[PDB]
Amino acid sequence: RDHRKIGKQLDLYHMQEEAPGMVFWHNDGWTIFRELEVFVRSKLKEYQYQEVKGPFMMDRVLWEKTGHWDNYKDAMFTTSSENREYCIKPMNCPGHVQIFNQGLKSYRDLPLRMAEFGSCHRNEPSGSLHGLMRVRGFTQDDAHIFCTEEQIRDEVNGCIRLVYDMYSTFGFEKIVVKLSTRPEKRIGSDEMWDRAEADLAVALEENNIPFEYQLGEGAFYSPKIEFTLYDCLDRAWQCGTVALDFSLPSRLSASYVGEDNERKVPVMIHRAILGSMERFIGILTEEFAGFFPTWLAPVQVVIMNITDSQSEYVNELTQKLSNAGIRVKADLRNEKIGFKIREHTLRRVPYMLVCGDKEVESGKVAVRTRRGKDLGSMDVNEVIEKLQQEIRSRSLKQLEE
Amino acid sequence: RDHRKIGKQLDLYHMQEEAPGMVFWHNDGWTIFRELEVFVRSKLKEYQYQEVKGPFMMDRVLWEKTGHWDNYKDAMFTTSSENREYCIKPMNCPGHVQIFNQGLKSYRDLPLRMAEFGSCHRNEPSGSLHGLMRVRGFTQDDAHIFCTEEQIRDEVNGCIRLVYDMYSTFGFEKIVVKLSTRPEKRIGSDEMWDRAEADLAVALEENNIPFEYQLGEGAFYSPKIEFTLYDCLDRAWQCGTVALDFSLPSRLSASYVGEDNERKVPVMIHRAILGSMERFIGILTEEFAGFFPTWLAPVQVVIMNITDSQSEYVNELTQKLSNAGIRVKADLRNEKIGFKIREHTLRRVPYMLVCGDKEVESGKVAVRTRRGKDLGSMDVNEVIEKLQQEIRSRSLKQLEE
Ligand SMILES: [Zn+2]
Ligand SMILES: [Zn+2]
Repeated sequence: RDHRKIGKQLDLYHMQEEAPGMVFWHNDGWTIFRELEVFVRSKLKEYQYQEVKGPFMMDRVLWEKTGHWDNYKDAMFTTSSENREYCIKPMNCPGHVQIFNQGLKSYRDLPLRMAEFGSCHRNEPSGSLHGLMRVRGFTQDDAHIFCTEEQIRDEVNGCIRLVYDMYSTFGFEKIVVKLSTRPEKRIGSDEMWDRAEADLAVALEENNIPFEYQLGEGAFYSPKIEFTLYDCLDRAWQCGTVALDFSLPSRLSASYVGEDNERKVPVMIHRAILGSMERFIGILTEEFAGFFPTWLAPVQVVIMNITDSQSEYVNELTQKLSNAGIRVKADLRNEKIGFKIREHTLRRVPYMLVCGDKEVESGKVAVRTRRGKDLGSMDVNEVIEKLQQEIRSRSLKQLEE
Repeated sequence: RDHRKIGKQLDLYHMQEEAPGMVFWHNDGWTIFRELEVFVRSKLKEYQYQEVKGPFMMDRVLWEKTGHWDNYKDAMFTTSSENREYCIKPMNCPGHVQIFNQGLKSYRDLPLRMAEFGSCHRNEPSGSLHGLMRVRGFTQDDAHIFCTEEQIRDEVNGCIRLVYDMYSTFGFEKIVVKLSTRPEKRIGSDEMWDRAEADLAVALEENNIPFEYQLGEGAFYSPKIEFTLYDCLDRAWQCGTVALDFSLPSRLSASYVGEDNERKVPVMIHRAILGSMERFIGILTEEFAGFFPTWLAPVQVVIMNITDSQSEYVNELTQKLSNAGIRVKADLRNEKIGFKIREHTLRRVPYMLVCGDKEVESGKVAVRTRRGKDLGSMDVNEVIEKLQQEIRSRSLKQLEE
């Protein structure tokens, strides 16, 4: 159940010494990554977010103003051009404040939710790297909510709904929640931390979530709620984070015009459900042991043929299933039919369609799954509808499974 | 008509001094970018390309084995970690070969078409940076085809088909083709250079494409066909690129087992239709002067009420259209109906739905386009149905013109 072993077997990704801690996504692995984007983008529309894209490196003067430079200078990549030093972004927080700062905003623009699939780069030690779990180049499903102080409860409640909503799609139902409090090197007065810590504590209790206090483990700018999910091996994975930041928007001079026509600093809420999506794919690879659900499968259907008589019929089927929105390959190789079926069974292709002379003259197809489950002959349109339902619903279990 | 003024007016993007030549894509601009990605991915499916992803930095040693370091080392960014120098990738070619090298390849795996929306960073002088046309961080629609010598004539013909297929969607019909020959600073044998240059000219003749040679304007490793398009102002924009490479696969130790069971070095084709997608968005911005086709419009439909009586009926339509996959926004401000239409016309929204009490009872809408035309009262399901066809077909023309 090692993702590195399964990743090599299914041709999902690879890593090499020339880029330590950075992933070479192959076609099948990228399909999973992009399909996770589609699911996340589906939730961003449902929860009414904005998707933006910031630049990959910015001037060091920005990271000095946030205080990130004074704290994580060793963990950042630096580069220079025209006697100016730039940092490859390890976080999307300052980049989102820049977008919010363009054009005067009013209180009617809030709550303004801003998400991004930002690719970040942290200079982790090479000895600390392990597969997809600990990488240098990662992509966080970051988002920052700009809202007023009266809107904190409603925004955090929406974030908590999203944390459990997205985890339930993958089957993760056991979740442990912590609450990281102020550390010994922080910014912002005590009374700001007091109100921030109490805000997250109340929202956790109003959501009927039992939580423990991780004292001193919060970020230097905000206290955070940490969600830890458990896989089928009962292993704890810390993925979700929700923070309450009253300081960084002020340090970057973010302002909005309130109802009293007074300049006010907006509240910033950092949140990430999956965390590092590279790491989340590694968790899913081990959680399902390569048996990804149909909607996440790199190759959803393979249509083979027994002889060259059914070569035309398979091509007609591959075209039709593709137009229905199904990731389908056609295997017209010159091999034994038992050799083809085994290859795709090892590739964990959820469904494999076999076309003999009987299938062509009957207008049907024989279906077997990657589990050895044999479904027999089914009408072509019947199969298409069942795959469309299993993909739209993002169901975890297959047909007859 | 300058894309920077139109970009600021439509809230598409912005740039600042802290990131020279690097774009802050706002929400509406990023919607255009992603809609381009969807269109390109639709072409990748039709033309049967793979989509992969590579790391954003790699060891300087890898960039030295290709000669990329020798040619443009002043155009690269460099960063260091644990006494190892890494270069932020300005090209996606080395990353794809590393993916190709992983795993044993035979002749049966060719042609291997591998595409990527790679984020590149070139260290351009700040005096040359202009808007979106000249940037430091750009996203190319790169693709590399690994094929045998016999497959060259078909694979290059496939690229030429793709170039004219994609440009037809945007209405560009005046394409000017050049063939960049070898430069005086180059690598590879003369005999290899003549095979590649002659093959490109033959491929253009087979498609009945008039072209001129361009001496010395080719890459150090391959000759390339350069596609230049003309906008409605008759200005030449060089976007397309198809190169025939005999040099880099040999240098990066890429090989495939042939039919003779003897290892052979594959032929590489570098393909790029749109080029820099930030630059393409800028060209489209000036070509349409902000009147993006409905399939690219950040906000396709705006629904407005004449008074507070129609507030609820407007919201039902906003939800009904949103479920139909249309980018619909509701305008419920307390402003005269003429003021709303004038504002959203300046925002170049394709369609504007006005809802009076006559519309609430009849269940219909009043359609007004950004061109000042009036389409009268139409059934809501009829408006949705025709709007969907205009998007799925990526039609340049709007309704009733
Ligand atoms: Zn953040
Ligand atoms: Zn290339």
